Amino acid sequence: ASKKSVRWCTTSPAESKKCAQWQRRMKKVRGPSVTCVKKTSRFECIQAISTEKADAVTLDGGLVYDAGLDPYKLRPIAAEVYGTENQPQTHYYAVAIAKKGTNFQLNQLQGLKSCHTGLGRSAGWNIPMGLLRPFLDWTGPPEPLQKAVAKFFSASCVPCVDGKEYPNLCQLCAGTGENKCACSSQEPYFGYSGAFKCLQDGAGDVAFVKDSTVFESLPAKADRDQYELLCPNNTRKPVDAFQECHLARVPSHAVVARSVNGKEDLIWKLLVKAQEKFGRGKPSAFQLFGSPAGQKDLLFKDSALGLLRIPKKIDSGLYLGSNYITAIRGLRETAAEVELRRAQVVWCAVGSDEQLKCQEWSRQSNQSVVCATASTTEDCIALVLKGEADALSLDGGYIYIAGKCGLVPVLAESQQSPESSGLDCVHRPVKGYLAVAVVRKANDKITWNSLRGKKSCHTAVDRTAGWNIPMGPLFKDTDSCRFDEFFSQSCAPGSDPRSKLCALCAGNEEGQLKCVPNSSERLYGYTGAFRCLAENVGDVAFVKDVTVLDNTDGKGTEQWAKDLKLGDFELLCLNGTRKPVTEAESCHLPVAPNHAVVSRIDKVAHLRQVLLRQQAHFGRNGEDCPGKFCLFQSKTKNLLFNDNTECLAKLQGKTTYDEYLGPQYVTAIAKLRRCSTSPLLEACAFLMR
Repeated sequence: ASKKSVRWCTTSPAESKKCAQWQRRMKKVRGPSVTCVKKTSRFECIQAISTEKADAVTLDGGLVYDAGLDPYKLRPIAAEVYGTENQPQTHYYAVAIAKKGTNFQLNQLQGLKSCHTGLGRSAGWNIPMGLLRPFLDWTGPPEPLQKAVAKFFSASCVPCVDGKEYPNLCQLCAGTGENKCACSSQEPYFGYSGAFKCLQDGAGDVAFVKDSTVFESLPAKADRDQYELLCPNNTRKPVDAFQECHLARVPSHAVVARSVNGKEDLIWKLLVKAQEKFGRGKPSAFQLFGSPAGQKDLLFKDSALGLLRIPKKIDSGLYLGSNYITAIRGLRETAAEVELRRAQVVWCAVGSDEQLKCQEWSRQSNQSVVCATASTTEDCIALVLKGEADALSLDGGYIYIAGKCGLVPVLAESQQSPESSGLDCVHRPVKGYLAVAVVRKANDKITWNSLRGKKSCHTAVDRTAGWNIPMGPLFKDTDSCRFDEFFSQSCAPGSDPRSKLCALCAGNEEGQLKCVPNSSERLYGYTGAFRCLAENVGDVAFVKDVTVLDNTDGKGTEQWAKDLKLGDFELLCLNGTRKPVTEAESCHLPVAPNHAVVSRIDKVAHLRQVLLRQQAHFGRNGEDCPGKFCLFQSKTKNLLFNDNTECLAKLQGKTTYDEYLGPQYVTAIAKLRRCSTSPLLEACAFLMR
C-alpha cells in the first residue's frame, strides 16, 4: 500500500506502463522506491495526492494553479528544464510584437489585425486574451470567447479556429485549399515562426509570440530594429527588452506535492538518482524523458532534459506569477468580478495594528481601498507578487528587494520636515537626506581611501547613513562580510559589547550599559556619531549632512557642542578629495531614500490616482482628515505610513528602483544584501533561471 516509497500518479495506461518499468529499473540500481497509482486525469491525481492516495504528479501551469487553490493546496516541488546543455531554460516570456512606425499601444488594439500561434496555445491565445479581458466586452465562460474576439479584432489568423463559424479569425491565414487555417504546419502562419511571418508579410499589425521568436527569425540585428514590443504600461521597447517588457511569464511544467506531509525530500531523492541513471543522455534502455513511438510525454515531457529543485519559499502563486494568474482569472470570471478587482486597491497591512488602521481606512474609503494582511513585510511583497495584494509602502532596503522581484515605485512619502511646512507637496519632491562622512580638518592622515584601520564613528548598526551606506561601497570590491576587520576601533551601537565595534563608545553618563542602541548611549545616533567625532574620539563619523550644520556654530547641546564652527569640520568625498559641509551636494556618499508605495507596473496608473484622492480627503490638508480618519496619523507608531510625512509625492523621472534608490545606494545595499540573505530574494533570483 503506502510502503516507504513515493507513490507517483498515472493518468493513462500508457503513462501507467512507463511507471511500471520506472519502478522496477529502480530496485535494480537500489535507487529510491517508486510505486504507481493508476488514475484517469491529472485532476483525479490532484485529488489523490491531496488525500494521501498518492504523493506526486507533474502538472502544467494552468493545473499548477488549480492544484494550489484552497481545497487541495499542493505546491511545485520541481521544475522541468528545457533548451540544451549550453542554454537550459525553465521559463519564457509571452510577448506582443508590432512593426516599428505604427504607434498603437497595448490599450489601443481594438479594430486592428492580429496574428496568433494557434487557438488554445499559451503565448498566442490564453495569455494575451486573458489579460486584454477588460477590453473585450465578453459575458463570461458560457459565451464563446471566440465570438468576443471576432468582434474585437477586424481580422486575424488563428490556426485551429472554425472557418465557417468565425470567418475573420481565419481571414488573414495563408494555407491554401483545405489547409487554410489548418491546425498544423500545413497553415504557413501556424505556430511561433508562423504567427511572426504573419506580421512580417504585413498580414497583421500584432503577433502574439514569445521572447525568442524574432531572434530565431531575424538573426540580423539590422532587421530586428524594424520591430518593437508592446509593454503592459502602454509603451514600446526594442525586441531584446522582453525581460522588462512582456505580457506574462510562463514557467516550466512542475512536479507537485502536498504542503503538509508532502514527502518532498523523499520525492526529490528519487528524482535525483533517477536523473543520474536513466536521465537524458544515458545508456539506459528506459529513460525518464522519452516515450515510445505513438505515445508522447509520458510522466514527463519527452523534450525535457532534467528537473530543478524549487526553493521551499515558492508556492504555486509565486511560481506562476501575477500576470499569468490574471490571464487565467480573466478567462473564467465574470465581467463583474474582473471589473471589481481591476478597480479596487488591496493594501497589504503588516501586523495587527496596521491591519486595524487598514480596515478603518477601508470604511472611510467607501471600499475604494481593501485589506490583505501578512506577518512579515516579506510575505506582503510575496502577496503582491502573486497578485493577492496591490500595494505597500516600504523602506529603501525593501524597495530594492521589490525592485529585484519586478516591482516598481508608485508614490514617494515626501517628508513633512517637522515643525510646520507648505502646501503643494504633491508636486514638490523632497530629495531625502544626503549621507556623508564628516572629518575634522585637524586630521590629515585620514581620507576616504585611507580609512582602513582608522577610528570610525557610527550612528547605529544597520542604519541607512550610519552604517549600511558607508559599509556598503566601503566593502563592495572585496567579497568578505567581516565588517569588523576594518577600522581599528569604532563605536557602533548594536554591536557585541566586548568587540572592536563597541570599544570607543561611551555609556550611560559612564557606568551603565555601553554601546546600547539608544539615547541611553552618549555617542549614539546622528548626535553621538557627531559627538564621537567632535570630541576627538573617531577620525570619521557617518550621519546626515544636516547633522554638522545643525549642531555647530555654538548651536549644539551641552559643553561639547558649543564654540565649534562648521568650516571647522569637513566632509569625505568618494572622489578622494574633501571640502566644507556647504558643497555637500558635490561631495557625499549616496542619498538616503524616502519610503515609497510599491506595486506592479500594471497597477501603477490606477493606484496613483486612487492614492491622490485618498489624500484629498484624508491627507494632511484633507477635506475630511481632522473630521474623519487621517491617513498620515497612525496610532502613533508609523502604521501603513510614516507619522510625519507631509504627503505622497509624484515620482518625477525616477520610475524604477534603480532610478529611485540611486546608483550609489543600490550598490551599498547590493553588497550588503548578499551578505545577509533574503529567502524571498533568492526565490526571485531563481524565477529568473
